[PDB]
Amino acid sequence: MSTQSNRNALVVAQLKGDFVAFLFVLWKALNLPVPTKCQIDMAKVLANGDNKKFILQAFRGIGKSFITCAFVVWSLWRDPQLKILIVSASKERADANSIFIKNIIDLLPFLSELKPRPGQRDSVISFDVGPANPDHSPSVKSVGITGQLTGSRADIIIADDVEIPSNSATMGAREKLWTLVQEFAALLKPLPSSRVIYLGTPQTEMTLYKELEDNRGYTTIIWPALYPRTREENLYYSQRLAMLRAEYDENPEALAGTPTDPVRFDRDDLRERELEYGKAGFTLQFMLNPNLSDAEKYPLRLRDAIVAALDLEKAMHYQWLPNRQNIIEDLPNVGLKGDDLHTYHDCSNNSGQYQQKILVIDPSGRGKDETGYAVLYTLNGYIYLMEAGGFRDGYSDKTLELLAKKAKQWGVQTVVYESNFGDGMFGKVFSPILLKHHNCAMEEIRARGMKEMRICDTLEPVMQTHRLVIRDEV
Amino acid sequence: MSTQSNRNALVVAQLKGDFVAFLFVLWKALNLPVPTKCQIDMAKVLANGDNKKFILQAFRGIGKSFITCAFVVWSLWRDPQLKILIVSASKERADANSIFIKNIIDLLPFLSELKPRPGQRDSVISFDVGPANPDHSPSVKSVGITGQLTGSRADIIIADDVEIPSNSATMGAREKLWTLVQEFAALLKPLPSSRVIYLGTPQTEMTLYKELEDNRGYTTIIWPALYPRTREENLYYSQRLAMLRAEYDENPEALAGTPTDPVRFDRDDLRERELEYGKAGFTLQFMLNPNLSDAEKYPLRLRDAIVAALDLEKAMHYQWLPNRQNIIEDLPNVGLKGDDLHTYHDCSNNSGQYQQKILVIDPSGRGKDETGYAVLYTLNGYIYLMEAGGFRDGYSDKTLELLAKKAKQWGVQTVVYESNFGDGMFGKVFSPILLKHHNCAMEEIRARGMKEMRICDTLEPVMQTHRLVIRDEV
Repeated sequence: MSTQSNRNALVVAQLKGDFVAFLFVLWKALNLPVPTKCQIDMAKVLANGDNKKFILQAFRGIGKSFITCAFVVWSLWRDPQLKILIVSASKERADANSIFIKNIIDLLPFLSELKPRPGQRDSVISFDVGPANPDHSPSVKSVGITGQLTGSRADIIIADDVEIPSNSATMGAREKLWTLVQEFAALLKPLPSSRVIYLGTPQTEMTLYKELEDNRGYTTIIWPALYPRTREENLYYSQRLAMLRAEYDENPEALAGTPTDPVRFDRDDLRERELEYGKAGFTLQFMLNPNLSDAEKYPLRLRDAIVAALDLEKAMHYQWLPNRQNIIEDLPNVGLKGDDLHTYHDCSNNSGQYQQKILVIDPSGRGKDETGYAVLYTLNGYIYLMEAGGFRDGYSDKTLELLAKKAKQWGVQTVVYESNFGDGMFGKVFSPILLKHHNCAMEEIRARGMKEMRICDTLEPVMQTHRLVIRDEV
Repeated sequence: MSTQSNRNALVVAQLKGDFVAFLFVLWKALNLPVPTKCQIDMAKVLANGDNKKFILQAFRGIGKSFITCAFVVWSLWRDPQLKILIVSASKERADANSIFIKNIIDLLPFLSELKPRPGQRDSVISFDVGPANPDHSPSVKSVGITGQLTGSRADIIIADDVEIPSNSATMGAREKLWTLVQEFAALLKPLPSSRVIYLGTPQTEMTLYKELEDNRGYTTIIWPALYPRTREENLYYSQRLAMLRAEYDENPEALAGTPTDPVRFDRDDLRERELEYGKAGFTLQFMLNPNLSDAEKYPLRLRDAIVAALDLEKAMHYQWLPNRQNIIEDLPNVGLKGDDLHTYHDCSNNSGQYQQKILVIDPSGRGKDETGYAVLYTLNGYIYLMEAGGFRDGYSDKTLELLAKKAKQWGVQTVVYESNFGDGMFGKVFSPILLKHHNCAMEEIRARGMKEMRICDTLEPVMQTHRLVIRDEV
């Protein structure tokens, strides 16, 4: 039984965390820690099974340390007779983190508890020093670069409040070899958990903004905000209000302090994917649309190559079809179809086709959503309209498969580049207005309350398509 | 037992040499010869398992004969009922060599000792004459060309003090057929050990300089110097000083005599790979580098092909990125990145990429060292930055595999040619200054004490790449 249970905890962190990690209460004695949805999400994200490198952009006044401690415990307690854990922090701050990890360890049952060799010996700063084997060492990040290089067979690095470590660039550079091509690859094959976990609240457009952006440009992990603490979701009268805790917290303080403390927003910038510095320069071309939702910016020309992207409307929002002049070095948007009048799942393929045909048999890349897959078939070369210029990443998927997060991520990342470096020129008014509100929805981007992102999202498909080798001359 | 031990000695020369080769001392009787690290290295290098043709550039006052004798013994004693051994030498000198080989043979136990048919009979100059079968014949090299041609079923040729044999060109030409395409190939298949071993101290830029250079241009074998005699490493007070033996030896004589006797340096030349005759003509273009370590000599031009080589810094030294204009018949160096500020294993790939992209999507050949393999991945077409112009010799190795000595050897050899024949033009000041000190580190080249070779070593990658067929139009 013991072997099965130990192994169970070993590869199911959530179960281990919910069952064995305790706090010792004064009224109820040793009780189970009541994990929160954000903490549970964070535990899953930090595991050998999933990735290796994780970065959290969290707000302040979230009991993050409670989870970080449970993870670090779980790591050392279930390591394959191996592994050194070190943290980078300017304080005593890293000592506080390991204290909590020790608070977790000390409450474990015998069978899950490895024997303790060292434990804050000499009033440090360290547990399980020397072979035993796993260890956790609290370190100042200000010293290390020294801490990173000096470590012998490092397995995990946790970096507390990474955004508030001054002169981090050298310490960060020291980290690169430890993770990036890389003893990390070699240790991961051995099943060496560890790994790099960074968690902290933002601090302007410093080094961390670069870390978060590079991560978010590729993935959408991870960020929780004041709302993650569900106790705040109930007012003084003990009724759910999703509203007053925020009002009360805004008062007895400041709005500038509330974004600083409970929002994890970066200072010197809005959320928007496209910088306002660029959204201000963007001019449009006003045009009167057809009976359908077509806006013609520049008419089709013979011997010009066009590309079309289509983000169909599942139900809420609109169908968005951009047509982009691909001929020259600078891609211009020459025509857009924007409509929510399509009550029929059914008459769009023909309507879209005449614009695709109008633009020199324009190849089209359709977002494969419920309606998408759909419209795919009707305008397929084989399905109904026999249109031979429908782009597909596979034969099962007659367009852009939206499975796996990455396509949208890099599609947004390439979007940003294309629009900002002025490789792609947008003419549609409603286009740029959607960009105005297509901002951070950590860990991705979306349209804020009461706005649509249909136009922007179908340009995201173009952005993703932009990366593709086949696109390098459709 | 005897069969196993005999066979053991047969294919483990070091073991045979350490266990059975003796000297007979006056105070301790028959004792084992105490092999030295240089002698051990030399024994390994002369074996059927390894090569066939070996050349040693040794200093004088090294007991080389002690090893040469042990090898020649081992050859004849463990030949497959075969093999004639002859040496080329102007003396009685070759007679002295075989005397020592006889001194080794005579001390062997019965089971390792083959029966002696002839043994200095008629006051020669020969042992084991006629079928028996193996034999060793002391010969003057001055006569042979006669000695080489006249031999019947020669198996090994050892050439004593090859650098001091006058009118060797004819004797050398006689040797060519015996080794080079070649009865040697045919005898090696039979398991015929032998083979050609040349050992001697240098004597200016004669025929031997050509032999050593041709060998060193391809391989890095073999050379030991006064320091190989570890007794010299301890002073009068019997304390290790790695310093005074050399001082004492420089005194009671001359510095010109010490390079002549204990250094194995060639007279009419410095160590440098590039001749000073060429290093004097080399002009540079002074430029102010970027925030990074980029020096731009000539800006990128449309429709010009560029090549980039990158030797990453493991820890000590610098990261070196040359960019070479490959368009014309004469390759010019148009830009160099030289930095040791990269504390991050981690931000280099992006920085390098912008220069590669700046130079018309410049393909790059990265040295696969710990950091290399690394930077490889991040700028890989698949790994992180998705750069599609990263040269690789394999799919596992995303650049220049530094395994096996040969790449560096021929890379240096091609370097030398490119720079001297003026096919490659170097503009960087620090480039040519590194060449100034990139000299003989037998059997290769490196940077002498307190100098860097990062810039030169990354040009070596270009030189090796220069040979590659794929390079003949990247």
